[PDB]
Amino acid sequence: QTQQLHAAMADTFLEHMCRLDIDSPPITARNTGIICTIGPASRSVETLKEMIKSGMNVARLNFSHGTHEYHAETIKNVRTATESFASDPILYRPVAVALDTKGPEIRTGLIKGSGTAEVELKKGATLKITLDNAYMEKCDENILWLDYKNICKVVEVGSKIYVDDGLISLQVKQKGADFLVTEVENGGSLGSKKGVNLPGAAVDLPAVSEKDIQDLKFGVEQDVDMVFASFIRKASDVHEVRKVLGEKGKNIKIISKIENHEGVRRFDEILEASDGIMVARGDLGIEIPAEKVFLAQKMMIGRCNRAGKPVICATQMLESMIKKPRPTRAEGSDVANAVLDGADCIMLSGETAKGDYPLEAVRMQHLIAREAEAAIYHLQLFEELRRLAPITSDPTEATAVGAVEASFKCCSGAIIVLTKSGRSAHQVARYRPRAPIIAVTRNPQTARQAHLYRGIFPVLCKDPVQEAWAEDVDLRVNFAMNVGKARGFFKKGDVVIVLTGWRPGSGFTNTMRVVPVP
Amino acid sequence: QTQQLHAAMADTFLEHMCRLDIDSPPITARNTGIICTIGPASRSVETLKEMIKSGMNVARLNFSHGTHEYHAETIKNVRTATESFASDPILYRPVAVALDTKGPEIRTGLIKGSGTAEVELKKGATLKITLDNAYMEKCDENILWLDYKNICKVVEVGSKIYVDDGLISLQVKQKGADFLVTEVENGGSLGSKKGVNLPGAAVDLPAVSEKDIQDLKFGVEQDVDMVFASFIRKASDVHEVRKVLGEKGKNIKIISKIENHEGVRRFDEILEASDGIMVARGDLGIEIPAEKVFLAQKMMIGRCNRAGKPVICATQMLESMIKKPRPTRAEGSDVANAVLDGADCIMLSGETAKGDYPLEAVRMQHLIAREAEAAIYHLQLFEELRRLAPITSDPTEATAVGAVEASFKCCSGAIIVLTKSGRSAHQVARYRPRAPIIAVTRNPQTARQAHLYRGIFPVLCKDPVQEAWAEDVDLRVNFAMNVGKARGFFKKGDVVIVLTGWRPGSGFTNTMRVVPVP
Amino acid sequence: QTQQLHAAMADTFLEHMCRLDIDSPPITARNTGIICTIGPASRSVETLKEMIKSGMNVARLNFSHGTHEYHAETIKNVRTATESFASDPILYRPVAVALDTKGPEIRTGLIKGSGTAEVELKKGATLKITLDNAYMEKCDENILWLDYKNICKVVEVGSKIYVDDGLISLQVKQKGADFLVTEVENGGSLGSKKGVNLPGAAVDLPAVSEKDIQDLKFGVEQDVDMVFASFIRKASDVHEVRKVLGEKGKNIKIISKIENHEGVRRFDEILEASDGIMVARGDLGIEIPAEKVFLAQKMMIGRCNRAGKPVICATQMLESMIKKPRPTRAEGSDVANAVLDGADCIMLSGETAKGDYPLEAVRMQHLIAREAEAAIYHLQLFEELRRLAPITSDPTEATAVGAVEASFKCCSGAIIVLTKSGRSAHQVARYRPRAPIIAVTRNPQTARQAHLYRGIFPVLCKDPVQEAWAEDVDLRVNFAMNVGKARGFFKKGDVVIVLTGWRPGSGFTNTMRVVPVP
Repeated sequence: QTQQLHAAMADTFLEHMCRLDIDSPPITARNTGIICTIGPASRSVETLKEMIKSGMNVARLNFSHGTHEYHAETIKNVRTATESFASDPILYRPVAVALDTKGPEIRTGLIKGSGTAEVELKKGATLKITLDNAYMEKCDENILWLDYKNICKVVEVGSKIYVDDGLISLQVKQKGADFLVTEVENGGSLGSKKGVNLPGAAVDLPAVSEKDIQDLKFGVEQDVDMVFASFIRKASDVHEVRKVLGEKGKNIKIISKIENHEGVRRFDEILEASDGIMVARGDLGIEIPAEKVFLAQKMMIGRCNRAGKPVICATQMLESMIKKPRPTRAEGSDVANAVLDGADCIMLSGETAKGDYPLEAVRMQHLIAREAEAAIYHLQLFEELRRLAPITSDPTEATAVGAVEASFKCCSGAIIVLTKSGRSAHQVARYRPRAPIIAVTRNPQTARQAHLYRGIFPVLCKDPVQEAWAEDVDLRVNFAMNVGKARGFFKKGDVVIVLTGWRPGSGFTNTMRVVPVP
Repeated sequence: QTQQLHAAMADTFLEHMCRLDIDSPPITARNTGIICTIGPASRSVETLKEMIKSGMNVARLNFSHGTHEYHAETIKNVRTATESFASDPILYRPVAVALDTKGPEIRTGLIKGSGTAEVELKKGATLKITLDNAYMEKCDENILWLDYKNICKVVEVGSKIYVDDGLISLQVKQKGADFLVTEVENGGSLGSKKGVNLPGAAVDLPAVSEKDIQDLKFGVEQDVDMVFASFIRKASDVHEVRKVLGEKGKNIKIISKIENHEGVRRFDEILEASDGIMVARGDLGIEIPAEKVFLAQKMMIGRCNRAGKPVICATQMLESMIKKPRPTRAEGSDVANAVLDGADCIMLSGETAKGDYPLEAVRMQHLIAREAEAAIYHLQLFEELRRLAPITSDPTEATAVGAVEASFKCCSGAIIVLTKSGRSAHQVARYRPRAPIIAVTRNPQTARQAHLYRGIFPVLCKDPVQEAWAEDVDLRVNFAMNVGKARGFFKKGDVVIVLTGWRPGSGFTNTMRVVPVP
Repeated sequence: QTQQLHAAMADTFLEHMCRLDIDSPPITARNTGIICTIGPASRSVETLKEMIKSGMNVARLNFSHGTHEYHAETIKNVRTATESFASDPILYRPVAVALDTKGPEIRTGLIKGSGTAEVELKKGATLKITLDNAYMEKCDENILWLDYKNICKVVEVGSKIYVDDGLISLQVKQKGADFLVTEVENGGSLGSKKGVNLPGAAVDLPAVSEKDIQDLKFGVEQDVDMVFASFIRKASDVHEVRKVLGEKGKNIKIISKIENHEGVRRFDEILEASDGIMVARGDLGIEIPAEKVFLAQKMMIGRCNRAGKPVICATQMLESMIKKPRPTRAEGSDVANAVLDGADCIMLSGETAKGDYPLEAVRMQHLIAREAEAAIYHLQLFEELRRLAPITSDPTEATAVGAVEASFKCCSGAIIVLTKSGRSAHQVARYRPRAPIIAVTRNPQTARQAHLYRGIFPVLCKDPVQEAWAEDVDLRVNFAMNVGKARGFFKKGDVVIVLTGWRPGSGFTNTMRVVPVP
């Protein structure tokens, strides 16, 4: 068989594993979204044109570096590249723009005047941390200054302090008002203005820094689709971002980045306040012991799936491809297991931003995701998702499961959904069908934001709005039939599911039709 | 909560049993069809009017006794009573007519001329079986004659023979040409030309006798709805009954009655040729050990649910109500458990034909069915039915499940199906929703025939066909809405599932809708 | 194949039903205990000998009628009949003695003076309840007297009153101090000294009546094994029964008869307090709608399986066998379904007390049980029961689950349990093994009380205790081996599970051995 359908028919997960077949080829549609961060290696319009072809869905801009002019040109370049396919709206793939904030961080000062001076400190020694702004310009192996003036209020005696992405470890021996007496646990080459992390601490830094405010305005005026909000650690953080975007940015999706102990603890309140989640494994593994990261990933993916909210797996997924044309076996495993856990989207950061093989990384991401989507045990997944979802009076929700159930029964080529806000497509995607979801919309912003959801293959309709409702439906349905055929998702004669509303939107989606492809 | 909905959500069959609540009231909608046998007690037109008001769906006419004219007035009486209610199509309830044949039967010879004298037979004594036709009128307690010519070819030395519905047990000790020396294992009262039974033997009697031919032909010309074919043991037997019915009996449904060891062993091929099955417990209990009957009963119901074909639980259901005005506790258990096994229909042989209490027998039958229907573990039943059924390319099959799933999701008040031949409704029923299936049809036989399937509430539309397709759909859907409200299945504001086609044809049901009741 | 091993390997319950084979003979052992009501038809020793041969395990005594000398003679005969097999302790079947109390009851007064006097009663006519003792002997069609003087305190406006085993229905219109104005809802033949039932009411009669206290004391000195305590509606009732039995009868097991709405509604607290349960279907069907009994039955059986406490299914099991030598189809299904539900014990009330065919009923009870035991879906039953039972620290409990698991793995001939108190064998029995549990005990009361449990085939070891520990273990083990071989449970070479202690006398049945039959 194809697309692992022999494995799909097992009544046991162990047997499902036993039946996984390398000679069973997947179908051509790929459900998992691919976020690519844009930088010096992939900024040009020529490269981005080829990057959309290779399967990029969302462009990510990391605002830890680069000016507004630099980023605005990148967005102009993404748009030029994206709209270069617009000529044929049949083959047009919408591309989302994501703004990823710097967020609140903690830095150190310069060492003995200069900012490139390094001072080694031995393992087991003693070290003083100060808030005294006089040591801003000259740090030492005895005295270190940081720019976070509430450090003593949140950190007890016996607590650890990670310096320079977890290179140096430091136990606190004495508290006080404006100083900490510390003992070195790890040690190494200590440089100037390095990052500081406080594991297991309830850091009281503001949700959005001074720079964030500026960047969030910049995003609103640049018409971005989503904000990846750094260092989120409570519900009030998300609401702070919500309030700062205000009225003009109300339709922009907020994705909360969980990158610390507290974020994980208060996950349930963060998720209900957010539009979606990002498992920021890079910073997470600095904050919590690295060996616990997968536990957090599986928990966060589990709940986002249960809540029907988008989740993104991020960082180091194809890390070696920065320098080399092919990934390690660990990396291949990682991408496949993110998909198998239930990640809506997977990310590349540096692999495409700075690295030597940005295109090959996107291509590899595409190949694996595809293989992993067939390898999913849909039998267990659907039963579990449909029983953990409450009985509701919502007709759109009842129509949604009906479509997915039908989808499985007839091994459908696609689930076609007419939607303007995206909700109708999101409600299907929540139940995780094998069949791709071709989501037809006239709203450009909706089309771009749909990429956050697995299975949703968004298409933008250009055709003018017609007077008779039945004809406006058929126009959009037939357009979707023309997409599937062109992209080889299905051919004439194949069976598809079609979801429509009874009156012109939005939230009237109450009709499922099982139709052959014209 | 109502209709055992607290038990319905248990993740385990045991917990489902623990949650069964006598204080949880069922819905008014009853799903399991009731077949009544019409005889001396229920022949009256006054009686049939109130029996329709109780919950009779199928009228059984036993052609083991009574001439053609005797049963001819019966059909006319049922049709008179039914059409009395036809004054209001909203309240009108279709009543089907069945025909139970006599089939092949082995009888003994007369004793001492007149069949009134009694003969005694002792246990441990010997008795010879002879084929010589000179012993017809002279059957002793030392010699016995029976009209079955091939009794020596099928009976090995050591087999059992039963006389008069299992009263006298006989074990063979000698093989011969015309003689068989046989020892008595039970013995007792011995009447004239009594019923003979051959347990565990492939009896090669003709599938139908010339008496059965005239009954079947009489059925065709009286426009009956179904036939209960007696004594079926192989697939060819079912083909034989179909031959008699012919082209003019193409629509009449054949129900094969299983009542011997061979029929059970070769059940698969029988069900294949049959339109339905009847678990003939009365005659079966005589053939096979009576403690093994529940096994065959459950085996057959299981296989009929898996194949999606109607099955009837039969005989001695409410045995005590033949004299008493209330059933025993074992009888209540029996009705409930047959419904719990998955029987589409349950029936009363004698309770409605001869008994002192025929009217209330249906009421008790109707009261238990509703309660047992609620107590079904739908979560297990549905997931098992939908995975034993394969992946289909047929759009209507995919529509059926989606509707059933949607039905569960919004706890639908009903599944309305616009059907012509009934096939659309039949496809919903085989997935056993809890929500009643309202089948809207203009075909009067489709209406009557639909009572064979669980949960189908047939309604006959007397309105003329509208010039436009969409208008005729609405008229028929709105008709179902009026029916369900009047019968108290649901009210204004409730949510229902609607199944219609795309064009004024027949088979192609593809559109599922989730609509509120106007 | 044998004992539905083909069905037992089904990965689904629907397929398990489809695989039930009538040609698959059951194992020689029977696991369901059988209680028989000894009375006029079975009072004689010669009849009681053959009842133990047919397979009766417990002797019920109904103290609703008869005197102490009548019942002491009945126990005397039962005990001497049991001892007619005591000479060979390989074939010796322990037989338990059971006392079923009358309980508290509400009775009407004498009509028109005489005992047998008839008064007809119109539907809709008016009737008056009174507690005035002057009316005691002149109950008319206008005036009716009851001996329950707290009647008005437990009945509100609109409550029902049933008279004479639910023959007469009355609705309360006017309340008062000691009078109730009732409207007749049903009616018929009204006479003197007739039982009254209170549906949906908290009846505040004493837990044990003045007669019952003496009956229980009688039981203690007569040395009974159990008590079927009538009309238990709360936990406080079970304590009252325990209080009457006191120290001299602290070992006598209390089986609580649930027979009204309140008993069902407060079942949890009753089960906790009680040792066992009896689904008293007769009185339940009068108190609650007859169609609702199966709901209560399955509820209670499930809860008793979840709690691991004995449960008994009662009344009208084989009701037609009082006058006939064979059971009806509805009855054969009742027994089977009771076993499949998970009932520990089944009983016969009147079928063995007043009927003409008592032995045949017991043999039928025995035949249906063994068949229905093989048709259990053990894969589901074992994996639900083990999941619903909480994690323990008790080794005696942990060894049983493992021993049951071992039994399913090696398809064990039996599980042999050496137990002083019976507790060990009880702990095995709750996980419903397919293999017969041979409980070897030197304690005669342990031997008798063991019958309340499914699977446990008890054997009373009469050999003297040997000085060394190792000698004594094998002596009891080999004794059970001889029992199994002789009764035909297994042959030499077959695999058995053995459950014993390790240390001589530090308690704990903690050792599981897998051994061949020598």
